[PDB]
Amino acid sequence: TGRPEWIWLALGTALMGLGTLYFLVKGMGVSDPDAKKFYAITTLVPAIAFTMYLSMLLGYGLTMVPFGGEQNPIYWARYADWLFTTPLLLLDLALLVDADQGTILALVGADGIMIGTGLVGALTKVYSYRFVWWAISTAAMLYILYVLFFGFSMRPEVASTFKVLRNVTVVLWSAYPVVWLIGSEGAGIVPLNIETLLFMVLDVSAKVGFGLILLRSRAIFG
Amino acid sequence: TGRPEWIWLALGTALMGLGTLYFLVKGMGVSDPDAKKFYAITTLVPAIAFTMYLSMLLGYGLTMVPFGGEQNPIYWARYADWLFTTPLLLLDLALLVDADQGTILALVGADGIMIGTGLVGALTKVYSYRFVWWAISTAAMLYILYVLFFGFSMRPEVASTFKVLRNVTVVLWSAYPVVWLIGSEGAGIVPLNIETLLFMVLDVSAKVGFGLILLRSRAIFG
Amino acid sequence: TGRPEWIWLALGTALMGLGTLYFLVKGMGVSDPDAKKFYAITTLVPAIAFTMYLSMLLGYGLTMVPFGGEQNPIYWARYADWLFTTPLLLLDLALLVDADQGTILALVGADGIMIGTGLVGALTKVYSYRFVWWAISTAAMLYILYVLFFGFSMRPEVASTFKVLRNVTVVLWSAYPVVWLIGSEGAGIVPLNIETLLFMVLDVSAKVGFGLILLRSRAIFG
Ligand SMILES: *C/C=C(C)/C=C/C=C(C)/C=C/C1=C(C)CCCC1(C)C
Ligand SMILES: *C/C=C(C)/C=C/C=C(C)/C=C/C1=C(C)CCCC1(C)C
Ligand SMILES: *C/C=C(C)/C=C/C=C(C)/C=C/C1=C(C)CCCC1(C)C
Repeated sequence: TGRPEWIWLALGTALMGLGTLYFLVKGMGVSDPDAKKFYAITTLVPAIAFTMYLSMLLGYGLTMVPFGGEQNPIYWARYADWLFTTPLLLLDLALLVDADQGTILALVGADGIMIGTGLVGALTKVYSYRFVWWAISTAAMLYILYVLFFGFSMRPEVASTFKVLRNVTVVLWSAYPVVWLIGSEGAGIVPLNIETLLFMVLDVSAKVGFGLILLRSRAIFG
Repeated sequence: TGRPEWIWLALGTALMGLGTLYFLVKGMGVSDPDAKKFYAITTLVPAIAFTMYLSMLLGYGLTMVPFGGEQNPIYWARYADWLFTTPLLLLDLALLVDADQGTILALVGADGIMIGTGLVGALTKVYSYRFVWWAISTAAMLYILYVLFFGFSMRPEVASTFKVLRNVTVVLWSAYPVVWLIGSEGAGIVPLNIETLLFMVLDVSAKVGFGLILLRSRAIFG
Repeated sequence: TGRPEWIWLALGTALMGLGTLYFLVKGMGVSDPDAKKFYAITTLVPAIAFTMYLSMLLGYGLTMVPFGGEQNPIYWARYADWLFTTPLLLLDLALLVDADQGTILALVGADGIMIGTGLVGALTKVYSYRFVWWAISTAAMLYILYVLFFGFSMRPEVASTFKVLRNVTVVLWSAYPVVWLIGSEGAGIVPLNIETLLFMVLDVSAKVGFGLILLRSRAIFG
């Protein structure tokens, strides 16, 4: 299409589609109820991302937001994705370590706040206020990372896989607020097409990369 | 009103209203926690459907979608209904057979995908792409039906009621993609008023019919 | 700002912000998984309310709804708040008394209905029909209050705290339909700025007041 970022939306669509079918095939067989849990969560994440990448690709998940006196192309479908996929990702971590329900409700709700205030910031028409919402969302993100490091003595295999995915998570998720801040939603330093490339690489790694690590682990079986 | 389909929206409103009050009365009494579960789920389904039928009846759940160069009347409130009532229906089936949580999360999330891509398809302004979303949604539907048949040795009474509702479910839910495809959201072969009649008959059967079968069964008690 | 109600939106923002940080600090320490549950729920409630008060304050959570041939300023962000915070409040009550899951699903779903039909009523452009949605929502509210009084012999300490919060809940929640009815969403008897003051006082009491009562109780510990 006439949108230079179309290629990264097409590649993301394809890669999420392929990871979904890979994980669906892979989880064929599985009878351990525990493993079943991780397969369901982990397959749903890129299936949802597939649909929202495709909706961006076809033009549906894009809207024009006037701010700084200009019509800014905002991809809102990313927040409908993340709204569901980022808690699912947290549930995978949480189940690995047998978290208490209170800690899981803390994580999912901080996550909701993170994404929803990101969305409000994305659609806010007063430029300066966009970054107030960014800050609040970032603070929710930092709470989540805090809990992942300080909020949890288990089978060695659980701990090891949990520690790797936790590290993957902090590194990748921490990049999203930066991208947003310097990209088209924020200061407009980085053009939309490079931004969309950046988010494609992060999303595939955080979903399909993460899930390959998890689902090859015997940490997921009782 | 000046909408010929108004009569089927009024009858659906009434029938869902009546089934809700019937099931509410009926579940009066119930102390078995298990039965309580099925009554809550099963009463909520047509109560939600009541509200969305009424919102269509009064004009609120209808929007104009330009496509094939025309203003197409799309009832979006059906997807707000289904978004909640179709997972609830799946939960009823799932609890009957004591499904593993992983299988329940698979079903609810495939269902979310089904309805949400149905909604995107319903509101898409590029005619051809409407049917890409239809296909993806249908494939989610076929996954759900697959799991209901191949994803689950229990008390004979559970199995029997489970098998009847499962059959009811596959037959009725399978008709929805057809109706959408030949009706006003899709190829426009069947006029909106007949379409609305068709969806009224399916919805009442899938909700109030289904629930009468379930809630008369002693399969719902421990 | 040029909106007279701005001061009560600023004070509500501040008070919800402060209660969130108070409860977050307070729950620092807590290891009892049960207590952890109540802290998560109870801290999330005013954190969510903080974000929606701030979105009203900045103008984002406000839209113009034409009815009775006039552009009525409707704060829709209250329903995005309540959609999540009112079930959370019910979950706090429900967990205190060890409710059956069927009763919890009844409460959360009646609550969803309550808020969602409130939202539909708030955005309905046919004046008379606004109050049909009000009535349906009120009837959901009365079901919830009914269940809180007649739907539940435990540790004396649980019962006592449960009875106080239950009383707090019925009194405060019952005022909301009245405010809506006489205020800008309804009959327009009470100006928007006084209405916004009223909702600020109720919300802070129902969230931050309620939570102070709960989280000082040893009813929350196993
Ligand atoms: C599947 C995609 C994932 C794991 C995406 C994660 C997204 C975030 C961690 C987003 C964070 C943001 C903030 C902390 C600040 C404001 C903007 C956001 C929403 C991009
Ligand atoms: C209470 C109403 C029920 C049980 C409705 C079920 C609706 C479906 C099974 C819808 C399926 C659709 C597709 C598979 C394709 C695209 C359009 C839909 C959403 C009508
Ligand atoms: C945190 C805020 C709380 C506890 C707010 C509760 C709101 C209600 C109980 C709202 C009830 C309403 C009706 C019963 C009728 C129509 C309008 C509503 C949504 C204001």
